Amino acid sequence: GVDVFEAQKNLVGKGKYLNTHVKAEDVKKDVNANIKNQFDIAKIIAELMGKALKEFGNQQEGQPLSFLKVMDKVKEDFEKLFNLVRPGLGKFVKDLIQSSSQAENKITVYKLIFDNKKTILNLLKELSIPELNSSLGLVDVLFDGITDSDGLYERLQSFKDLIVPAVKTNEKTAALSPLIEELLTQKDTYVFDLIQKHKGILTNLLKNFLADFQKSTPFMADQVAIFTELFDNEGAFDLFGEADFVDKIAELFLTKRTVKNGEKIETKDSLLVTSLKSLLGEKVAALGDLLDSYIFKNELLNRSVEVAKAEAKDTKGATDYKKEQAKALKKLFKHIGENTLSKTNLDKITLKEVKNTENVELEETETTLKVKKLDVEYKVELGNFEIKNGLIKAMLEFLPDTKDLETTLDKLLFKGESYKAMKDKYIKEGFPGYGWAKGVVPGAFESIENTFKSAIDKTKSIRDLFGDMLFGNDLSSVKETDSFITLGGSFDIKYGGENLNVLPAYYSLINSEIGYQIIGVDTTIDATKVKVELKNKEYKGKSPAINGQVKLSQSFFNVWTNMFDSITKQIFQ
Amino acid sequence: GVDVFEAQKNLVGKGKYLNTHVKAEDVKKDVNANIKNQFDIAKIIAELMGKALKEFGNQQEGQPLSFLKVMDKVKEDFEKLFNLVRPGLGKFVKDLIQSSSQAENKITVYKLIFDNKKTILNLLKELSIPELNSSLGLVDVLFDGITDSDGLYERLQSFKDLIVPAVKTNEKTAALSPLIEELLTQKDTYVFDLIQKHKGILTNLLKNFLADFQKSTPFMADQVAIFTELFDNEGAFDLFGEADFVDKIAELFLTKRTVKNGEKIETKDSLLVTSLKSLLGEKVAALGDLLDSYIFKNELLNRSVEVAKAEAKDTKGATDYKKEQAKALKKLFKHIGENTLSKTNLDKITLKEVKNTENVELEETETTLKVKKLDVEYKVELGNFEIKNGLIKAMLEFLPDTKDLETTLDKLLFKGESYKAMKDKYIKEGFPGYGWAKGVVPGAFESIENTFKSAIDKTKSIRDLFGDMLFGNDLSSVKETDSFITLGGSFDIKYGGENLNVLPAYYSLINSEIGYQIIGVDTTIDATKVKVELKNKEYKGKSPAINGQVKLSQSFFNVWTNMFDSITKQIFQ
Repeated sequence: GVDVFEAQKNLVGKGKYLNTHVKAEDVKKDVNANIKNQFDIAKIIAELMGKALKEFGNQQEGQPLSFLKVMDKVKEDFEKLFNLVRPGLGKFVKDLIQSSSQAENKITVYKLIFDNKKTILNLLKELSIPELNSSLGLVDVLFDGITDSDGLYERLQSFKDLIVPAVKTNEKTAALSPLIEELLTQKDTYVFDLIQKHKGILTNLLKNFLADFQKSTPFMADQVAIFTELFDNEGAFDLFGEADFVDKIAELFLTKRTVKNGEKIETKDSLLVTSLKSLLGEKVAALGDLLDSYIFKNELLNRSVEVAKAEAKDTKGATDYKKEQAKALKKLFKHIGENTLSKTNLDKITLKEVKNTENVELEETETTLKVKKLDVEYKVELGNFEIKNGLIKAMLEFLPDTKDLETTLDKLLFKGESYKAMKDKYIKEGFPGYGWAKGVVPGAFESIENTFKSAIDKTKSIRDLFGDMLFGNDLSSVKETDSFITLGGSFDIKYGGENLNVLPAYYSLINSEIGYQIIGVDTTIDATKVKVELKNKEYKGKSPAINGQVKLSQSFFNVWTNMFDSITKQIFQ
Repeated sequence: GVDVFEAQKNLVGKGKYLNTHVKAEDVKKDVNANIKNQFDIAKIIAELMGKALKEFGNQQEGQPLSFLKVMDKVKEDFEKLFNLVRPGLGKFVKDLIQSSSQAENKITVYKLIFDNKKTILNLLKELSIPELNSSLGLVDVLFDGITDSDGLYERLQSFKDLIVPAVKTNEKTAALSPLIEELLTQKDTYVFDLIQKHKGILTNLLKNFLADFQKSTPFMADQVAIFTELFDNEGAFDLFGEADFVDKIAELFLTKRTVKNGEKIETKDSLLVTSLKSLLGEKVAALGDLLDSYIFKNELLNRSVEVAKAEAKDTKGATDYKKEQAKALKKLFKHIGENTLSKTNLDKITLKEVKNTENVELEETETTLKVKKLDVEYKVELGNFEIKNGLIKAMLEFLPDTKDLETTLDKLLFKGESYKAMKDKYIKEGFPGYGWAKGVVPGAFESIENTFKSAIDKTKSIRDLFGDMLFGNDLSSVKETDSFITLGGSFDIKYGGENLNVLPAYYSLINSEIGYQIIGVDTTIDATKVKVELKNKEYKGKSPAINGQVKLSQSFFNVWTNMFDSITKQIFQ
């Protein structure tokens, strides 16, 4: 055949395939449907985590709820999602997430495969590896003369005597040999049961794929790093089985790791802490110690495995941080599910067409196909997307509630590396103009510290300080139903261009299904005309943590408000 | 004759004049008497200001007491002083200070001159000007055949017909012509009456002499500068007449000057302020503003002439600062007279001989005369020279008692030239490590100033602050009878040398009286073994001016104590 560019010699032209098979009305409708489907899949994704998250959060303590038992409660949504990402991929995913022991209605792997065979063929042809096509040449021969999944199972059992030696002899699939084994051994195979049962091999391939992606995608290196750290444990595949997702995600992502056997590497911390260390590498330094005392040393984010049964050995209520952290995660899931990403809250985000009338004329001249003038604009109206108090109040509750705020703030402000140097320099000499007054100095940098220390309320923790910084008013006096951040207005999408080339777009492997791509589309996301307003822009607190004549919680809140306005002016629109 | 060095050819030698007229016992006794007489004249000077100062201070308000009416009350002391500075100069000064209208027993100029004619001859021969000897050639002829002052007056009247044309024709004495005029016109001439009556001419010669001394003595330029500024006014000679010294010294030394007539130069300030400006030129800069608000702008040191009758025009009690300042000066004189430089307090300073036994052998060999081995040592035992509270408490009372201490200290500390620059720099950017927290800065350098300002007691003035800095305890609770500084121990004087040349020493002019001088005497003043102790080395105050958690009056007091110890370790012994 013709690889990628000898194809674009007999496929486009004056009256050749692409030009005569792509119409101006077709181009216009597909361009509009591109934005429409992107918005629709974004909305379905947002509601999906917000329909499953509500079930996660509302689950009672001590009652396990797996990652897949909740998948059924949103199964249709997945279908919708995946019937909008790719036409025809609606039954496959809805069947896939029902192919597990935790699903309400089990369906076998053979039922999963025979029904949506064409969709599986497209997905396999979309894989980046060429060699898979060698295994794809017998799929049509495999599915010939088959009317039900039972016949497919029988024919695969007949062909096993040739399939399994080829799999074993291939070094790439040599480790895979057990998998396909029971794919021909039991008629009641389930994809997710296999995934949770073949933990080691699947983790090995996942680690290799993630390492390859890291070597290929340095820009998202943090996400691949956290994924690899997650999948370094075989038990990380217990999510796709009979487990508790609201607990497994806590013991995988918010729990210290000891994945080694030499002497001890238990100091590996948690996944979230390592991700914060990577993402806050050197952006902030002085407050990093704060992160060391409140973010890197909290049992709700760093559960400190094997240390709970070290000094107590009696299981106190506070000692067991595996359920308090699970409760905090469940509360966060509750709020993100039914208060932020709910159907009602997501309903006030409307993608309205603006012009959608101009005809996208196509000009053909020899081996070319260009769009005369593409100009479509869609207004995404954010309505009033009330991010209520609780999306960030739950994250505040993740922070420890230890009342020891004086010592931590003293260490952060005064017992630092820069303030101490200035202290010493002013003690030995200094105070310009005065000079001879050196005994005054250890009476000057002592009340300067003393008033700051005495301002800090003895009964307020870092939760209260962060509530003053963000909410303004005190946490106990801040209503969870109020909106912390409200998104209003609308932002424009301005797909545009002149003389834009239209060229054939193929799948990853050899396939008879082809699309077309318009290259060089100026996709201007004019994010202006949106207002990300802090509803609590004034300090309403009555018992500030650092109140007094040296009120810093109010100053910190004003700093937060100003920095939020700056972020919404530069990072946003 | 032989000028200075051809004289030291026939005056010293083997058996020549100086060698055969100066004995080893004579050298020893004169060397011992040098230290003894220096100590004695120092003690008599100290008691003199301390016997006259007591009379100055104890004088009631509104009763004038001239500089010379008190001179009589100590007249004998002057004689003692001046009979120890130079033998025979005992009757002359005691007669001189009685030759005024303010003296209790008036004596004429002729009585002053004929009696101690020889002493006047020595003093005139001690004047630096050579030409005076031309007028000294007729003194012996003038005093021939005279038995009383009446005969001297008659002979000067006879010789006036030749004396006064010579005085008039001489340009140097041309301005002097009126003076000698009444020196032959009235038989009841008084030296100090003439001095106070011939103000202009005497001020002119004094100004010329002081300018010459300034051109000759740059090291004591400040003293000559204040003297010239003092004598720039003719009325400055009103001290030697019918006036009030405790008031005249206040209106000459602690009063603004307006000595000009062009438009106005009243901003010339006082003599003490100008002397402080010269002596505190650039040693202290930041606290100079303090001196601007409390030392340069106080009516007790800068009386602000012609401004009292400018805005009030009703003579309020506080407005008339000419008697409040006079009262403060009288209180200081009272304390220095009968508490610090009293006879009882000065009695505990003993000059004791240590060895005073070694013979000062003299070796003569050709034109030389050397001391074989001079070694005398005298111990000055300071006893307990209690400088009581009041030598410095009165000077504290000279400072204004305005309760406005907050504004002045705020200007000195915060509203300065260096703190404001740091303020601006930290406001625009800064706070290293933080960076993004710029709104916190106008909440940081606001309590830093606020606590310092709030510490300052509203009812305490600079007098109280200086009392805390120096005395420790509050001024109202500090007893004036207690000793601020006590001098104890003793210091040694170690006149020494080997092979020290002894050569003739002559007067300023041609004279028949000659002394001898030993050159190169190592006069080691070993000031060690003395203890200048602050009796109040601990803060006993109960109402400090800057009390609180930012106690600065206590810190200032500790700084003062440490700096006093440093001064007594380096400036002292």
